[PDB]
Amino acid sequence: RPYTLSVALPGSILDNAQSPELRTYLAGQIARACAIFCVDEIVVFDEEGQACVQLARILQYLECPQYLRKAFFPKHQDLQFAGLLNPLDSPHHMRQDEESEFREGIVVDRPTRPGHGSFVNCGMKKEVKIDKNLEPGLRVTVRLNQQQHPDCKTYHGKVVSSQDPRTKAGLYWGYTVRLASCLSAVFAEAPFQDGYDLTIGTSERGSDVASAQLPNFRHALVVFGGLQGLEAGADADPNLEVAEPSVLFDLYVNTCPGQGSRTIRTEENILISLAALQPGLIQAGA
Amino acid sequence: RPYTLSVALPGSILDNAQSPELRTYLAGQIARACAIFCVDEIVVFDEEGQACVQLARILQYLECPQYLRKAFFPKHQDLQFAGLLNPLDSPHHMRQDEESEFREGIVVDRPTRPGHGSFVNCGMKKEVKIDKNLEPGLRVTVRLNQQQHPDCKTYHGKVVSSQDPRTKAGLYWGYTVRLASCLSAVFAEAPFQDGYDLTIGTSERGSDVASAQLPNFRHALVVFGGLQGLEAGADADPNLEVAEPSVLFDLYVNTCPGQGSRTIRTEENILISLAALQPGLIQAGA
Repeated sequence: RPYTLSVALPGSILDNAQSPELRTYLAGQIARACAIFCVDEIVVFDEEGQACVQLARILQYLECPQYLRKAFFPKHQDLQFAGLLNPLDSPHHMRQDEESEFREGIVVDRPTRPGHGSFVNCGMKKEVKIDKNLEPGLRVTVRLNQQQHPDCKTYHGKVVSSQDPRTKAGLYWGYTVRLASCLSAVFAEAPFQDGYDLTIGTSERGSDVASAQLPNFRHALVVFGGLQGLEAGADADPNLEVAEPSVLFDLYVNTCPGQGSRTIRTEENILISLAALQPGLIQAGA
Repeated sequence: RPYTLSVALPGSILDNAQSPELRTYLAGQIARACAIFCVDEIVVFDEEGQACVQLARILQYLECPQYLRKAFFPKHQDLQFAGLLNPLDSPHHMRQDEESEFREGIVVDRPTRPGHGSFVNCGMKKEVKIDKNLEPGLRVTVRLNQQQHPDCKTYHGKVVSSQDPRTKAGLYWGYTVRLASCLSAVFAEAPFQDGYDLTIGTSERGSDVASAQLPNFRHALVVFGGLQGLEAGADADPNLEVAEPSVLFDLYVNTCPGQGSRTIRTEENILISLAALQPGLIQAGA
């Protein structure tokens, strides 16, 4: 299985926006930054919190394919500016008329005939029929059979792991989103039994990324502070009694030497930092 | 003299914004990207055009220190959303109460006494008096004398090259902005007699930036295409009869291998590309 990369950042960044419209745009900028770099997981953490819930909600809306949005998100006041947004244009976001090996779907909520598998809509012209009888409203990944009876009232396909499009066909297939009550929860509530075997924090107080060597790894995590830096969710977390955030991570880096602004915003810092790291990440995640 | 770096991009990117507010924010994102990376020059070029004039205007507003904005920009409808913007927080943007070796100023438009030098305001509590009698309304760079008669009705300082804060004290001191009628004007209308001795264009069609070696250089230029790529201002320019933009530049790079979005927006692409290049630029510009 290929390496994973997870990004963590505070919900509080949305409090800095200057209008609701831009509050939405900024959440959009995060999603795009993470998608461009093929991030597997985004962790929004409370820097000790509706900022966190809103940010996560937006992130999930944008990851979810369009044909599934009506079904998966009731109208909210967090998605009222959904429109003013940039698409991720990720490999799993396709038109109805686009031929593809795999497609996300939702299982229709119907009885079905006794032996028979579920009905799933993958935004194709016809529902897709499958192998198994699964609990409805649930989101799945379907691999469409290559032979498609030209007359059939449905298409046919098989449900598969959601890792398969990455691992089997090299395709980025979106991120997941995880809420964490604090900075220590970002590490502790990690989705891999494993642990995150490589953690990297960013700071203008850190060491030149040029002079950093990454250890071999399976699950990388990169953590961004707010406007107030990683110090704020570190002081404020009671499980962390430290005089500086350096020690929390395997590496602590400044990813933009000799910046010409006093401050880098975190939607800025995600692009710069992931760029500066991408080679590094690529050669160590072997 | 240290190396220079110039960024070029099309005005037409503003046509893609979805609201005037965001049209302004996006121009803001450009300025910030260029400031973070200490860019010396931004060239906005017409991809054969009010988009270009608006973008340039915004860029110049944001570079100009705040105490000089009233003086240098009449109220326009291009700066009506000036407010909804992010400051560059660049080394030449200081409070009135911030002690600094150098400060930008404007020469007051007054006669003065026959021998005597000009009056300049550098947003200090008192006007600054200088060495020379200069033509008024003109923008200058002032180095304040170290000894400051504590009673004097004015401070005293000397006008200096605007390169001095970079070259002498390592300080980023802003960019200039240049309009170009077409893609060939970006190269031809260059501000260095010299030429730009290193040109780099960006494309997902280009070669991995990992595998690129930069030649020694003095004046680098990096060029971004629109939504439609560099092809559009290349076909449309009549001085350029080529089947592909590769050949226009010394290097043609893809700066984000295996992206998980079909498209990178150019305010995105500036951050990623300059990051991916920064080391490279640093070691060749010796």
